[PDB]
Amino acid sequence: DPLTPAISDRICKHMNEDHASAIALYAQVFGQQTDVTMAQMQAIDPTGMDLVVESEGGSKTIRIEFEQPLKDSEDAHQVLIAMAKQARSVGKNSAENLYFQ
Amino acid sequence: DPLTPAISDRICKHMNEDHASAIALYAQVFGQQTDVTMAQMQAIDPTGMDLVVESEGGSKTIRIEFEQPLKDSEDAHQVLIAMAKQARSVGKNSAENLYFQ
Amino acid sequence: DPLTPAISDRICKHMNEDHASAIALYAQVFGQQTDVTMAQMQAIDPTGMDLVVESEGGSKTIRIEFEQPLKDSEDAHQVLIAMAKQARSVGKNSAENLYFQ
Amino acid sequence: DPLTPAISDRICKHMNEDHASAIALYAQVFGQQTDVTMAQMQAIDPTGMDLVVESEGGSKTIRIEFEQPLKDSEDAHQVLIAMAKQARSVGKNSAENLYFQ
Ligand SMILES: [Zn+2]
Ligand SMILES: [Zn+2]
Ligand SMILES: [Zn+2]
Ligand SMILES: [Zn+2]
Repeated sequence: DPLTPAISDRICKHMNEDHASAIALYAQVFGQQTDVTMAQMQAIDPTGMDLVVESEGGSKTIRIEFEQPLKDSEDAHQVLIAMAKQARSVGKNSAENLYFQ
Repeated sequence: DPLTPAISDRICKHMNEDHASAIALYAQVFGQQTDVTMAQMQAIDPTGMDLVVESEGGSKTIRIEFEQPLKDSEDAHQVLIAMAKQARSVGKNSAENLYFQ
Repeated sequence: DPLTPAISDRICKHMNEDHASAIALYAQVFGQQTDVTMAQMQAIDPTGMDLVVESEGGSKTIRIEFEQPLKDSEDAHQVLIAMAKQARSVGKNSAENLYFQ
Repeated sequence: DPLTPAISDRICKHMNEDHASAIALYAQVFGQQTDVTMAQMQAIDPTGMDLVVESEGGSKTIRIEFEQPLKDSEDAHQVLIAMAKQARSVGKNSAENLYFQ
């Protein structure tokens, strides 16, 4: 059930390998990062995730706190996939809301 | 001043008697050990240290490898103290790097 | 002793967090990639290491085979640190031995 | 058909009879198990499959979570075969671009 640091290590590796676009998208939307070229997960725990975010001339580490705490490892992948969808939707709505002085 | 079995014993005794919180921190942070009941140094050598950890009634030996070989015995205490500061400081974000879903 | 998949993951995670510039360097010199923005270790085993390299173009996986197989897991770090030195020291002699046609 | 425990029983049974080398391959690659004697599927459900893995020493149960939940309208025999291919394929990407120190 609970999220051992070894399962965090495995979740992060899986997401870095097979969902690098979802992580850039987390960093862009929840991370409010701009000209994000790439992003990797470094840790996940029940309250949030550590992302390393590369811009066109440097890198930083950000934290994204979850609205809901992560109960069980067995859910983490379905929740991260749902956050990637939610992030798609919120990025779409924001990009639409451009006004000019 | 090469590190010997004798010196190792004494370093371990000192850290166990006087720096018990530091060893738990090592096990928790570097060793990724969760719900840890006891942690003690068993041995130290130039390249690393061996820890015995009780998590759930059961015990294992974990090894933490140093980023750098210890030059000599006289460096051990100052490296272990610094390593306890280093461990207290993993996770920590600039603040400007904290966001929310 | 034996380099396990679990230890591979730990070495790669360490190298990606503490030595990212070293891995970019491996991709550059050992991996003859010239355009390299960044690079992550994906796996390490006794005979070599697997890298994801990002060029402006995009991403690719490469493998670098060690000259001598890793004797064990505890040798990995000192071998990687030495390879980073090997790698930084390729543009050497030529520096003082410039001649003109 | 949707995955009832009676359906799991027949899928596992066939895999365990006709595809034991695939089940061992799941456990070695996906499951990161080494020195595996053999391995059996004990159960499969929309989100993953439970394997029993035996090593020289003893046995252990692992779970492998599917990228996509199974939709029943998609077969599983064919899906597990795809997973068998994808497992042999892991590493092959990187080992195609082999370099030497
Ligand atoms: Zn002291
Ligand atoms: Zn290091
Ligand atoms: Zn079949
Ligand atoms: Zn996935």
